[PDB]
Amino acid sequence: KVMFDLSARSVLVTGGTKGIGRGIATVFARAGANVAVAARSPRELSSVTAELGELGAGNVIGVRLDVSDPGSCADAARTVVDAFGALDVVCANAGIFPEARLDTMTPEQLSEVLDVNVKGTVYTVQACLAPLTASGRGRVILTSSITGPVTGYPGWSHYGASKAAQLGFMRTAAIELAPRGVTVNAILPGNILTEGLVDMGEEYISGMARSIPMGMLGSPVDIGHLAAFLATDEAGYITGQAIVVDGGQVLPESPDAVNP
Amino acid sequence: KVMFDLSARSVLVTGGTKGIGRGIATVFARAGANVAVAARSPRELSSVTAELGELGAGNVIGVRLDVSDPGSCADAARTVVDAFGALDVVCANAGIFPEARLDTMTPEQLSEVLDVNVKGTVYTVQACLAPLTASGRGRVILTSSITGPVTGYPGWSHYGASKAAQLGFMRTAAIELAPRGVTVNAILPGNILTEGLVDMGEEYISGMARSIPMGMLGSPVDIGHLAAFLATDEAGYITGQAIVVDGGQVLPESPDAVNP
Amino acid sequence: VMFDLSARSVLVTGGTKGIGRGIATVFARAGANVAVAARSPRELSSVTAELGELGAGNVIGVRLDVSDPGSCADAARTVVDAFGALDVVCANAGIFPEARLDTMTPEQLSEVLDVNVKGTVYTVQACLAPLTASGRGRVILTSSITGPVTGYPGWSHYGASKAAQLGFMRTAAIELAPRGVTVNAILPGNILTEGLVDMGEEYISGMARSIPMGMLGSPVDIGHLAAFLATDEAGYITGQAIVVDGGQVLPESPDAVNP
Amino acid sequence: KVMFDLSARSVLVTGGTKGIGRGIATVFARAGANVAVAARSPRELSSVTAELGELGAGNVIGVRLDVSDPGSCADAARTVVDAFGALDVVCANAGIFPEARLDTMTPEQLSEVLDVNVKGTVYTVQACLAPLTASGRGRVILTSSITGPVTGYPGWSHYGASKAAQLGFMRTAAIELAPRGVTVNAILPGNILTEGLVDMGEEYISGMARSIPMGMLGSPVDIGHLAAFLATDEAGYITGQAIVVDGGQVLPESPDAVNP
Ligand SMILES: [K+]
Ligand SMILES: [K+]
Ligand SMILES: [K+]
Ligand SMILES: [K+]
Repeated sequence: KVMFDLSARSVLVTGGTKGIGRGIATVFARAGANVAVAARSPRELSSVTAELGELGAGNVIGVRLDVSDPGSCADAARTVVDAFGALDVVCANAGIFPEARLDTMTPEQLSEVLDVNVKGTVYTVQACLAPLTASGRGRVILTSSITGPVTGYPGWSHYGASKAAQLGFMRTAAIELAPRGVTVNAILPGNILTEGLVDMGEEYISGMARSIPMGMLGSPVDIGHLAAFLATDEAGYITGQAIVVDGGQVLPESPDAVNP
Repeated sequence: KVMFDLSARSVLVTGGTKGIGRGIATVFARAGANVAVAARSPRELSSVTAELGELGAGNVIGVRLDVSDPGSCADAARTVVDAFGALDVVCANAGIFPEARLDTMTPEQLSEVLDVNVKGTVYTVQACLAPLTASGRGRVILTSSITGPVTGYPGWSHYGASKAAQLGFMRTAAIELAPRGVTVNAILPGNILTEGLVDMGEEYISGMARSIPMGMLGSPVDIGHLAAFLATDEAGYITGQAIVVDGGQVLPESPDAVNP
Repeated sequence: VMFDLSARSVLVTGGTKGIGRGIATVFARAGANVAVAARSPRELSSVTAELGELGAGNVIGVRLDVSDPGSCADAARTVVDAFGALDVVCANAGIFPEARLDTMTPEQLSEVLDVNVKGTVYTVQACLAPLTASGRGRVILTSSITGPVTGYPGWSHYGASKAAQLGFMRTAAIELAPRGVTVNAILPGNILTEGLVDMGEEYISGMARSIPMGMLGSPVDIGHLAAFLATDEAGYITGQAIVVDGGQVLPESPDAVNP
Repeated sequence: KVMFDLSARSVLVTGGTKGIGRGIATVFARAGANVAVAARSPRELSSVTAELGELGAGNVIGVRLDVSDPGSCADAARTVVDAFGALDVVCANAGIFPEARLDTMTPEQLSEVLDVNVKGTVYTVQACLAPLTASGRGRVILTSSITGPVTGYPGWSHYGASKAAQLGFMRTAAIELAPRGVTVNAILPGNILTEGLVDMGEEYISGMARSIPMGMLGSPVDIGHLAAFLATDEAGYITGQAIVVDGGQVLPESPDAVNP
């Protein structure tokens, strides 16, 4: 066999046109998988989706999806199974991170973050239960964060709640889905260089990198490669994990402990 | 002079008329604190609140509160500060735990659990920010659970998400509130004997106890005594903790590891 | 009386200085009988006199080398002979010398494991009989954020030892539960000790700037949590690792420390 | 451009002749790496070399090694560098797990477990520092366990201490080694089907399997495939992780929570 073969997989990546989701979609496309790249409006980035279509032997398409809308989740799952004939890997990756301190955070700001990041995760997994189950080797991969499960950051207590909520959901979902052969795992990115963050300059970037033992920010494909590994047949006994990808950022006790 | 003195405290306990919340209110009442016992409908259990009033030197009262309603939270905090002249301890305890497997869980079932358990926790803390800050020794204590942060239980993936969400919220909120002198901590109860559980008979209770190294189910005052400790001046350096109270239930590797 | 400790008999290892002395002090104030253990007879008579007047319990000093199992047995016997009981043990003794991974000698690694890990195991083992006889026995381990939570270049052996204590706890809590003994751990962050005061206020303020609470902790912060865990009221709490750090381990980066 | 290419790696696997260590060595051999398998006894060394030499394009050697002995560790690293011209992956996998209840455990029983399981790990990594650093892409992978970091098991408090100690070591070692390009990670196997468990018979194995959501015990290659992933260039931003491979064993709250 080829080790870590993903060429027979059919993958859904929510929030797949940008940032971390795009890194995840890129890796699956290079591995030869069918990949559905979902977005609120896929046509805004259709050249990205077409480019992914050139990277491997699988079929790559865009799908429209509002993750917070349970009907939209159900339509997208249906579309993907009609498209590929299967859906055996789900990367529930979509999420938002607007800023609000506790003394000003409105009920609407709190609800928006919980609707997208928590309900959107639950609805995405629920919509895909039947094809995940039918596959015999189903894989659920959640994009969480260090913020919430591990760290705090003033202005992001709702974001942190939402990212920790994904893990609480996972610890039960993994049990519900295990007898059907489905694993359920989470990836917790640290500081990842995205398209947004690049247009801020080498002084702001390397400033952030100074707190990271590895000495640089991560990339979207760092997240993508772990997701790819988790989706393989070879990872079928790994479930309920929360794996941090952060260049060692959360380890140092204090600024003086960052560098030997 | 007196170690762990709480006789000068003014405490709000949400969901305080029943179960764990009643255990927390009871301990604070015995310790001589002012205690506001909050409930969806306090009059249903006014005899409980009256009895608490006899346990110590503090003023004990009922307060109506729908934690999922941000206006209700604001009204209750105003009522409590008017009543006591202060509000320096908040036990954000209210929570529900209806059952729903992932294959049947409706958007409405998911939303209700997140609204009460997560939003209710956030709104309660937010409503109390001004008096917590004014005290200089503010205390926030969250009632979470082992289910979600530690364990899973088929039928409670939404409950687990909500209980883990409380911790993600805490890890940022503790940072936001620390310079104002406020600590933010959580208690994670295991299997606690409440009224409901009592009715189900000694043989069903003894059956659950067999998985617990300590050999019995906990009581609501086990939770209350930890909350009381966390509220003391003596606990002013403890923040952001998630402390499990479970008689060692989460420790054994398997059934044969439960007893030596 | 809520949280009554006046009927307790407590052994505190490394009890004559810093965190250990903070633990001993709180138990003494609470009215418990307290035995402080150390290697130095001079530090013993001095701390014993200090603690002796704080409450209604008796205070003794005990010579102890925690890395020696025979010395541990002697200490438990000495404590039981003096108090008639031994129902709380604070396994607190530990060392923290620096050694980078590329220079760390077998002697440096072995010493840290012998004192911090083996010393913890031998202390608990020596106390098993009186802990069991009490019906309400309490074991409290002094661990650290370093190892279980954080890393710090120079302290990989120390971190290994502090994490080892928790691995030990998670099983010991189960073996001892049916005897009525709880087994818990406290993980101090940055606590103000004598060696830190000597660094001066600029150095201390610099450390405090990474801590949300805005200051370093106190030995009695550890003492008060140990006292709570020893009460009858904490009888359903076992196998916990509780961090006491003013939120130091929470911020994501320097910019996240202050709102 | 092969994703997850390991064909240029030179790998030392301590305790590599049996059980989990052999599963690790086998996966790396299949992926085309040079593999040195180490054991305390010289007995199995020639045979494992002929057997694994067959599996891929790399070379396989057997190394006699007492991990508790610093000089033996230094000799092993030298042997590997002489044979392969490099040493860029070390799997510090050797460990022992004899039983000893707290009330009978001798100084000798405690010391032996700490010497092999903890000191053996430190000395292995230390002996490999120079070639790990020279490679530019060094990888350290520790075999820990759920027992210690997560669970308790009467009779294994020394074992659990040793397995947790590896992780305390890791959280600092990962910081010290990061600027040299070396990642340091740990795998925590749950219940893996080994020879000894097979010899107990199917009823015993089935009994164990009923506590596992996945419905079966794992295999040594489950550990080996994760080790292989961690060793890739693609996992270069992952450090300080403790990843559990257990089929969901540590998730259920109680026996009734294992199956939905
Ligand atoms: K293609
Ligand atoms: K009263
Ligand atoms: K006295
Ligand atoms: K070969």
